[PDB]
Amino acid sequence: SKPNVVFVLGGPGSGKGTQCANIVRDFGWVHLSAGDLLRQEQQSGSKDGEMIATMIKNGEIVPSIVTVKLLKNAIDANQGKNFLVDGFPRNEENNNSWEENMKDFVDTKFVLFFDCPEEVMTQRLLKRGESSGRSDDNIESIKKRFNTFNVQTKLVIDHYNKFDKVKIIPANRDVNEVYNDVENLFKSMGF
Ligand SMILES: Nc1ncnc2c1ncn2[C@@H]1O[C@H](COP(=O)(O)OP(=O)(O)O)[C@@H](O)[C@H]1O
Ligand SMILES: Nc1ccn([C@@H]2O[C@H](COP(=O)(O)O)[C@@H](O)[C@H]2O)c(=O)n1
Ligand SMILES: [Mg+2]
Repeated sequence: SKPNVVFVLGGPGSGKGTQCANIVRDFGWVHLSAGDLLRQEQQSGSKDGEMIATMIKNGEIVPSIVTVKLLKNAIDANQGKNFLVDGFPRNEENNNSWEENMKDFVDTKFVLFFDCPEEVMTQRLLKRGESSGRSDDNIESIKKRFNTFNVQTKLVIDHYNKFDKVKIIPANRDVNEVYNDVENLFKSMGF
């Protein structure tokens, strides 16, 4: 059987990583955060390491050739699992590179979009920046991430939305109120 994939999209700090951990716990899917995979590769001392570092700091999207490879390696090592790919696709290139490399290998079911206001994401991110130790949790990078989201990623969401493949969860609530709807959706989808 081909894996099922759900793209988990949303703004910076909309809660994609938080809710994905809940889904892993209750449904046993594998959580692939693209942001985490890219950081990991950078921590590993690769060729692409100093490039990844600069782009993350400035809220730019890394070349897909790096990201899709990192996702494919993890997916190929976990035969028989379903996948939450978190924070991807974030632009058209991301999307095209996915469909070029993955389309006959997986079943991408829907985009789960966490909708949250910028003001709330900014606050969540400054708070997370006190302990995360991420290079992009400050208020310079945060605002760069917002622009990239607005200019590149919103187009991807509306592209899936015309094929009816976006589910929207409003994310400006308690973490458990948000998870209740997420759990209900995954149950209603037969997972
Ligand atoms: N519903 C929520 N309400 C308040 N804090 C939240 C909520 N969801 C997540 N957080 C906090 O917001 C920050 C961003 O969450 P995270 O899941 O890491 O975001 P993302 O992966 O979308 O960038 C974290 O510190 C997290 O603990
Ligand atoms: N598809 C993706 C996902 C993450 N990223 C990079 O990783 C950064 C951190 O993303 P996360 O917030 O998802 O960890 C993004 O702002 C971006 O610089 C990327 O370049 N391509
Ligand atoms: Mg995250």
